[PDB]
Amino acid sequence: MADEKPKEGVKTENNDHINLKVAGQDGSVVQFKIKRHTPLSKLMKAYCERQGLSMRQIRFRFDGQPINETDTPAQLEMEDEDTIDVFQQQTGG
Repeated sequence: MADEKPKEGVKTENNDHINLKVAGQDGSVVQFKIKRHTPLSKLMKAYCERQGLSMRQIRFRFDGQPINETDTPAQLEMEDEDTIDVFQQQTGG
């Protein structure tokens, strides 16, 4: 209900929104629906929060290059239903 649509009457998002999927070392993949101009950081942090991972423990990577919260999906010119590579950067103690 309100978790997907506001109390407003006429509203729509025909914007260019793409689906991004992220794959971890475990083989666990999560799918997200965000806008091309929307920071992927949202889905990235959402991934670790739901998966039980830390940003200091893992890292996202696309097009071979590492992803940051300062990166947007439109910069990498990625398409919907593409896959993100996550790896464990756990080093310390």
